[PDB]
Amino acid sequence: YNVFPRTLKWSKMNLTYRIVNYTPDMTHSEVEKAFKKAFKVWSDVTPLNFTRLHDGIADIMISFGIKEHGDFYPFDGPSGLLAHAFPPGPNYGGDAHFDDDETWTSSSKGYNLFLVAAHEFGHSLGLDHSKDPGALMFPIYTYTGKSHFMLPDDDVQGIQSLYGPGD
Amino acid sequence: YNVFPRTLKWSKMNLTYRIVNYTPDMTHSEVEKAFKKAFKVWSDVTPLNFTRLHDGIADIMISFGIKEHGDFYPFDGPSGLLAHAFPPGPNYGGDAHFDDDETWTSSSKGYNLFLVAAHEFGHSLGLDHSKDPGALMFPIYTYTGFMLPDDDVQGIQSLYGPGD
Amino acid sequence: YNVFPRTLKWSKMNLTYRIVNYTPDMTHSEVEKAFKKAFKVWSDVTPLNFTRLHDGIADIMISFGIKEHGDFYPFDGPSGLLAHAFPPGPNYGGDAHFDDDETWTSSSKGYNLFLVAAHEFGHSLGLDHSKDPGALMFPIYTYTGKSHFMLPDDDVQGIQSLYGPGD
Amino acid sequence: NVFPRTLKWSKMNLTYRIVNYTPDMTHSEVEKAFKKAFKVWSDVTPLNFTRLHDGIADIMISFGIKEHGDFYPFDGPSGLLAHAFPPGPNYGGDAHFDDDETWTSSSKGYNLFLVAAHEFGHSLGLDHSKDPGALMFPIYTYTGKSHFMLPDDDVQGIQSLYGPGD
Amino acid sequence: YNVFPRTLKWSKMNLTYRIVNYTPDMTHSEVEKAFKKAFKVWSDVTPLNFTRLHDGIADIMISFGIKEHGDFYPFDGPSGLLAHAFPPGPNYGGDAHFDDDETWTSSSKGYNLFLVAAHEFGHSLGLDHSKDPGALMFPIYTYTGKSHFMLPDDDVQGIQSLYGPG
Amino acid sequence: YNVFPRTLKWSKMNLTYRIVNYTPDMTHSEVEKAFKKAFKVWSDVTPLNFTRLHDGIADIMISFGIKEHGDFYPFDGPSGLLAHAFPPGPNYGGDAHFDDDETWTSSSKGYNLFLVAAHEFGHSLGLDHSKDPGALMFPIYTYTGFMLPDDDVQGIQSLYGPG
Amino acid sequence: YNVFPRTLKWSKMNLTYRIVNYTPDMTHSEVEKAFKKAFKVWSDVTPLNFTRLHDGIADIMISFGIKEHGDFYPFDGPSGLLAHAFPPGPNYGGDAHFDDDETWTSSSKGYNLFLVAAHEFGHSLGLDHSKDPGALMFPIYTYTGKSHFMLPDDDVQGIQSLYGPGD
Amino acid sequence: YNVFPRTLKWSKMNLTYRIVNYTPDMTHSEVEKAFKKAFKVWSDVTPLNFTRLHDGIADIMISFGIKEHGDFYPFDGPSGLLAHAFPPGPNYGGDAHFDDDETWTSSSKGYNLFLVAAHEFGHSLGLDHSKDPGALMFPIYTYTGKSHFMLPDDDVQGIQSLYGPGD
Ligand SMILES: Cn1c(=O)n(Cc2ccc(C(=O)O)cc2)c(=O)c2cc(C#CCc3ccccc3)ccc21
Ligand SMILES: Cn1c(=O)n(Cc2ccc(C(=O)O)cc2)c(=O)c2cc(C#CCc3ccccc3)ccc21
Ligand SMILES: Cn1c(=O)n(Cc2ccc(C(=O)O)cc2)c(=O)c2cc(C#CCc3ccccc3)ccc21
Ligand SMILES: Cn1c(=O)n(Cc2ccc(C(=O)O)cc2)c(=O)c2cc(C#CCc3ccccc3)ccc21
Ligand SMILES: Cn1c(=O)n(Cc2ccc(C(=O)O)cc2)c(=O)c2cc(C#CCc3ccccc3)ccc21
Ligand SMILES: Cn1c(=O)n(Cc2ccc(C(=O)O)cc2)c(=O)c2cc(C#CCc3ccccc3)ccc21
Ligand SMILES: Cn1c(=O)n(Cc2ccc(C(=O)O)cc2)c(=O)c2cc(C#CCc3ccccc3)ccc21
Ligand SMILES: Cn1c(=O)n(Cc2ccc(C(=O)O)cc2)c(=O)c2cc(C#CCc3ccccc3)ccc21
Ligand SMILES: [Ca+2]
Ligand SMILES: [Ca+2]
Ligand SMILES: [Ca+2]
Ligand SMILES: [Ca+2]
Ligand SMILES: [Ca+2]
Ligand SMILES: [Ca+2]
Ligand SMILES: [Ca+2]
Ligand SMILES: [Ca+2]
Ligand SMILES: [Ca+2]
Ligand SMILES: [Ca+2]
Ligand SMILES: [Ca+2]
Ligand SMILES: [Ca+2]
Ligand SMILES: [Ca+2]
Ligand SMILES: [Ca+2]
Ligand SMILES: [Ca+2]
Ligand SMILES: [Ca+2]
Ligand SMILES: [Ca+2]
Ligand SMILES: [Ca+2]
Ligand SMILES: [Ca+2]
Ligand SMILES: [Ca+2]
Ligand SMILES: [Ca+2]
Ligand SMILES: [Ca+2]
Ligand SMILES: [Ca+2]
Ligand SMILES: [Ca+2]
Ligand SMILES: [Zn+2]
Ligand SMILES: [Zn+2]
Ligand SMILES: [Zn+2]
Ligand SMILES: [Zn+2]
Ligand SMILES: [Zn+2]
Ligand SMILES: [Zn+2]
Ligand SMILES: [Zn+2]
Ligand SMILES: [Zn+2]
Ligand SMILES: [Zn+2]
Ligand SMILES: [Zn+2]
Ligand SMILES: [Zn+2]
Ligand SMILES: [Zn+2]
Ligand SMILES: [Zn+2]
Ligand SMILES: [Zn+2]
Ligand SMILES: [Zn+2]
Ligand SMILES: [Zn+2]
Repeated sequence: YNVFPRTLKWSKMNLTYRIVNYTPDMTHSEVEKAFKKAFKVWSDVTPLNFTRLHDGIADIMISFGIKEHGDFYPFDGPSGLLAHAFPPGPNYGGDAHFDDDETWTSSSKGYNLFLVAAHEFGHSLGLDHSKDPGALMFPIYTYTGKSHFMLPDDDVQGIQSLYGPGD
Repeated sequence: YNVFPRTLKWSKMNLTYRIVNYTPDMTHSEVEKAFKKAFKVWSDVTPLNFTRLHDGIADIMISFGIKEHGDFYPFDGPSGLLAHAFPPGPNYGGDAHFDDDETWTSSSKGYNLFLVAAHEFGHSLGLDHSKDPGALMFPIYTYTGFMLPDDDVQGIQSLYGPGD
Repeated sequence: YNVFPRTLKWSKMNLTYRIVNYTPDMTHSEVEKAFKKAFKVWSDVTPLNFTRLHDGIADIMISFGIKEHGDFYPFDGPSGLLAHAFPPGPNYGGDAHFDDDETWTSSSKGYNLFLVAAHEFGHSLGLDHSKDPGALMFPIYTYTGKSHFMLPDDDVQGIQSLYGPGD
Repeated sequence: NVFPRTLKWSKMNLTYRIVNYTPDMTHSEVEKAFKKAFKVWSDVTPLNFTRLHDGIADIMISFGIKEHGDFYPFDGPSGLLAHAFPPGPNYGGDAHFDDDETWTSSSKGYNLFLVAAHEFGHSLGLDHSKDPGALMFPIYTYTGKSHFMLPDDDVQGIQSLYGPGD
Repeated sequence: YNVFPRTLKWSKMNLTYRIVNYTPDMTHSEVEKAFKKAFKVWSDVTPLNFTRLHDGIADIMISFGIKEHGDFYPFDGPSGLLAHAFPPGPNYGGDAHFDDDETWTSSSKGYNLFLVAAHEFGHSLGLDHSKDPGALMFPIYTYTGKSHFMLPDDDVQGIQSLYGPG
Repeated sequence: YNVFPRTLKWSKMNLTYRIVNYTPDMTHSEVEKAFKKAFKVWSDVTPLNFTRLHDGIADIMISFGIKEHGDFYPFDGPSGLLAHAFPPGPNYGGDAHFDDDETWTSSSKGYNLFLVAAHEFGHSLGLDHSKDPGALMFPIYTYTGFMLPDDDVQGIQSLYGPG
Repeated sequence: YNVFPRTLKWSKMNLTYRIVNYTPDMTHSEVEKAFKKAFKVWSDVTPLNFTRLHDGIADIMISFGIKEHGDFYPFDGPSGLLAHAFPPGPNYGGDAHFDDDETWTSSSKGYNLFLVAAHEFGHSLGLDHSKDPGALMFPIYTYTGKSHFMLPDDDVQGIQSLYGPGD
Repeated sequence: YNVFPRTLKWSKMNLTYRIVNYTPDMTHSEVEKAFKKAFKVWSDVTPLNFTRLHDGIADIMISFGIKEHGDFYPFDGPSGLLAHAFPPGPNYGGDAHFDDDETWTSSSKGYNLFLVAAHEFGHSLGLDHSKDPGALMFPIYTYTGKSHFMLPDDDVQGIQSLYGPGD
């Protein structure tokens, strides 16, 4: 027998991801680097392992799009909704979608891709929004100035309550 | 921080269902008898109860569709995915959809609607797949030569209790 | 790491079979009778039970075909290979295929369908060949001799090891 | 006399045959790649691999694109790179490589030696590993050559089946 | 004259419980599930019902501890005493303590927490030890079986002789 | 006065067993198969039923040891004493120990594991040695090139019935 | 021969600790992280080395309890007495008990476990209460906003007066 | 004439071992490999020489056992005591016993057999516990990530102070 899992989490540590397409706003390299760092934010404090896929179906499918892009959450043009991700689960579960009507950056201009990605992947991995205004999983985008990124305590605690700490 | 809390069991015991539409492959009466028996399997071995609504919103919405049918988990034509249901909860929770690109029957021909329904309803109530090859809740369809397998009676008595 | 775990035993006792199509050389009735007896031989010494389905998928799917007939284990025309069956488990598991470039009979002519099916069905259940020249499971086809079929002791003990004895 | 309990070879002496060759490498590069990939497994087991030039070998190696004679057609550049069948008769043990890939002796495209050593793990009865550092992990990763030492998880796996070498 | 009253059986069918602290051996949810299940064993066959408090004094206070842990009934390290519970009644009465020098599990390893907790709650509810070797209330821990816990007949009868049937 | 309790039979027909450790002489699979076979011998002619536990205390704990190995019934090195088991009952009751100074095999060589474990499990279930030279429960090991002899079928059915 | 040491202090630098049980109020990881940090405070300014045991008897046995928990210092329900620890020595010496009628947190709410454990581990190591209101060893709890934690000078001086500086 | 030696040490460089029995937890090969590696740790820095016996009485008799297993040191189920070894001498001297209520592994899961074995064979050769927390002979198990095994200097000195350096 088997009752459904008790919280939306991944029942495995090895996850894969795939950059289906790219934004016109940043170089391919910049985008790969942002996504890589965004995943490292979570793998650094957990036993989670992220392997990149070039083709095929990955657990976490990453795509850029505008307006209607193949689900019940169409984007809205510049500003407003920036991106979204589905919680752990089959098919669409874990997938992260980015509104390519935003201006995506590696800087303080427009919206920082690394930042929104890191936040969205919190969702992909089982985290909902935080009520702590300093948390990465706080609902509203904040850029606090480019520095060494250290995952806030609240987010470390949240992801650790699901997957444990890293070795 | 917050997680997503989960519904793993219907918080209540007077569950409702609605057959939204019907397959070409069987009469209305044949389909209704199949769904009724699929619910009887589970409600015999639990305190759960199932009431059918003809109109309106019910806990368990049953429907027949092909391909993309409004949930972004599309079906795939004949063979392959046979059906799917959603775990317990609000809205889409509990709903069961059958691929109407299969031939549904009351026998060994095509796929047996009672059998697949009985299985999908397992999901609707809190159950996931079983590792035991003889379980109704096994991932793979097999029509054997109906008493609910002991593995499934465990599965479901472990969420709702024996009843009575 | 992982291997492939195997099934060398139908985990259940109420097995189904289906005769998908028929040979030109015998009547439907003679064919069904040949298959019945081939199953009776195994189910007389074990707790195994066999049920015939007329449509749908059965554990043991029985079919007649020639040359490349849909598995990539093609047949070879008259003589040589006579039939084949797959070991227990899923899908193609348990299925038995007979070369219809053979002449199937219920006598000593051509190849006796009961005999070859009986031998094939051992595979479907969990037996490989023996080196006992008298056994039913023995690579080469020989038509004896005896004119009432009694299952040879090798095969009797062979299958009783996997499934247990009659009653 | 029941069926074996794992898909494994019931004999240590195995033969293989390179049926055809890729355009991307010289015959010698390919021979050396396959030779090395077998040597990965024979160095830690009592298994012995003997090349056949023609005829039927236990492990039949071929390059193809799209439909090539089984139920697993290749898909063009990228995606599926190759596959092998577990031990057994006929197609059992056979390894197929998608020649819509760019096969290399290097870090460019896909390394033939590396993919082959992975597929030959399957030909010998190993399924996928869940250790990200193992040869049998499902996803291709080239880590920079370097002397190849078979990761501990793949050593354990293959020896669980065939025992250690002399 | 006067005796000590009671009747070490609850005079009230509605009981509360509190998990005071947690063992290192299992996750919070596993512990909560194991105790939930152990209560349900008893509340399925009686008019008893159990409600969980997160704070305060409850009827059945549940804790893990080792050695001297506050009742002058010290635990003894690995093996031996696994846990104890006090007969029904105020204060220490009805409380269940679990020896955290045992390994607690939701399987056959160490000691199954649910299984011991079910036995212990039997004491909490008024049952002493049974001479029926097959009963939950038999003094000696034995892990069958037998998957899918159906309360043995002796314990069904035993508890119902105090509280009656459901 | 009081005596002690009866070591007659497992008051429950459903029993558990654990293979605590393994002999060098055979593989894990070969050993599991031998014990599975040895339990099947008895469970086919009774309503007894056997479940394998991979951890914890099981009714029948099975181990390989040599010389003195924790019960004060030490083994003797090669040959002679081959193994022993304890009459039904709690703790050590039902347990079977095998002398790992013997060579264990799935053949005529050394000592056939299945055959010795079938005999020992007969003790785990309440049978003593038989005076019937052809029985499994005869004291003296003999490998005769498997249907459970009549004397042992009667023996175990006179405790647990035919099932 | 030997005299009893002049201060209740450990005669070795390698000390072990065991977390006997856990609070309901925080995840296992949060509790481990808090004790580990609390010990790090003292090990960072001394040659003290703290080793975690999972079972058996450690020098510093840590448990959560309520009211009577097996010594002459029963707790008192919520608030009031939060925790206590024994000075160095055999048996109960070095042990730290925490009152589980408190609400233990990894934040500014309730009582911060790391903060209280660090103070109590000071007692475990031979420090008594300080008269310096800015000292961790000041008797009265005070939380001063999640910063990088720097052990105050008084506490540094107190523990060094016993064990000296490390490396 | 002769006096008993001044430490528990082997008065010969040729030592034999026998693996009496095996854990369910690992393959026969994984266990033999783990004990071989364990002995190499010590032979690599000494003149000591290790020969495996398959049958008979060896100097170092190795077994897996649970609870009472034939000496005055019964094991205690999962965790706690992992294994013990006797110091050099006749009979039980040098023998290593492993608690088979542990989960023995060839990785970082449960307890690593090679690691516990190497520690325990230190005892078998005449080392007691170190006070160095980074030493193999430190009393408490610690797995420091999988890397090439290089015996700490404290242990090299201990074993060399008994047997000298390998020539
Ligand atoms: C720790 N931390 C930082 O160091 N920095 C600076 C920073 C460092 C490095 C880079 C870079 O490598 O490009 C960029 C920015 C943040 O900006 C920040 C931001 C949030 C948030 C939120 C809320 C939210 C974000 C996104 C979407 C929705 C909500 C949480 C923590 C931090
Ligand atoms: C106990 N049992 C049976 O008696 N029969 C025969 C049977 C009896 C009565 C009717 C009828 O009233 O029309 C039909 C068929 C099954 O076929 C069967 C099948 C499975 C399964 C599974 C796995 C799975 C099923 C469906 C979907 C996915 C997976 C479990 C138990 C049984
Ligand atoms: C016991 N037995 C017989 O009594 N007879 C006579 C016989 C009796 C009854 C009928 C009938 O009812 O139609 C036919 C033939 C055999 O011929 C025979 C033959 C083999 C074989 C083999 C080897 C092999 C290899 C490959 C395929 C099939 C068989 C094994 C046993 C026996
Ligand atoms: C030990 N090891 C290495 O040293 N190197 C470097 C390396 C050495 C020598 C050559 C050469 O002679 O040409 C090339 C590369 C690897 O790249 C590697 C890679 C994997 C894998 C996997 C997973 C997977 C591979 C292929 C297909 C699918 C999955 C496991 C172990 C190692
Ligand atoms: C009916 N029953 C079982 O099905 N099983 C198996 C079992 C099923 C399900 C779970 C689970 O879901 O976690 C666990 C175990 C028992 O083990 C058992 C055990 C005792 C006893 C006693 C004596 C004693 C003494 C002291 C403490 C505990 C028990 C009575 C009845 C049963
Ligand atoms: C019926 N039976 C046999 O068929 N065979 C042959 C045999 C068949 C199959 C296998 C196998 O599957 O590996 C092995 C051996 C015996 O050897 C035998 C032996 C005893 C005895 C005793 C006395 C004693 C044995 C052990 C320990 C103490 C005393 C009783 C009955 C039988
Ligand atoms: C240096 N220091 C701080 O930086 N902070 C802030 C702080 C930093 C990090 C965390 C954290 O990681 O969660 C929390 C709080 C303190 O609050 C503090 C508090 C006391 C005290 C006392 C007195 C007493 C405490 C406890 C019990 C009894 C008495 C001494 C020093 C400090
Ligand atoms: C040098 N060294 C390491 O490199 N590694 C890593 C390591 C390398 C290779 C393998 C492997 O092949 O499986 C495993 C682990 C250790 O873990 C370690 C551990 C201790 C200790 C202690 C204390 C104690 C151990 C065992 C029992 C009791 C006490 C001392 C030194 C080292
Ligand atoms: Ca996905
Ligand atoms: Ca937008
Ligand atoms: Ca854009
Ligand atoms: Ca619904
Ligand atoms: Ca379909
Ligand atoms: Ca249809
Ligand atoms: Ca089939
Ligand atoms: Ca032919
Ligand atoms: Ca024909
Ligand atoms: Ca082949
Ligand atoms: Ca491809
Ligand atoms: Ca190519
Ligand atoms: Ca109470
Ligand atoms: Ca105890
Ligand atoms: Ca514990
Ligand atoms: Ca026992
Ligand atoms: Ca002997
Ligand atoms: Ca032996
Ligand atoms: Ca208090
Ligand atoms: Ca202490
Ligand atoms: Ca608390
Ligand atoms: Ca232990
Ligand atoms: Ca010795
Ligand atoms: Ca073990
Ligand atoms: Zn979207
Ligand atoms: Zn968000
Ligand atoms: Zn649908
Ligand atoms: Zn399903
Ligand atoms: Zn075929
Ligand atoms: Zn055949
Ligand atoms: Zn192919
Ligand atoms: Zn692969
Ligand atoms: Zn107590
Ligand atoms: Zn009790
Ligand atoms: Zn013994
Ligand atoms: Zn005997
Ligand atoms: Zn205290
Ligand atoms: Zn204080
Ligand atoms: Zn010992
Ligand atoms: Zn030690």
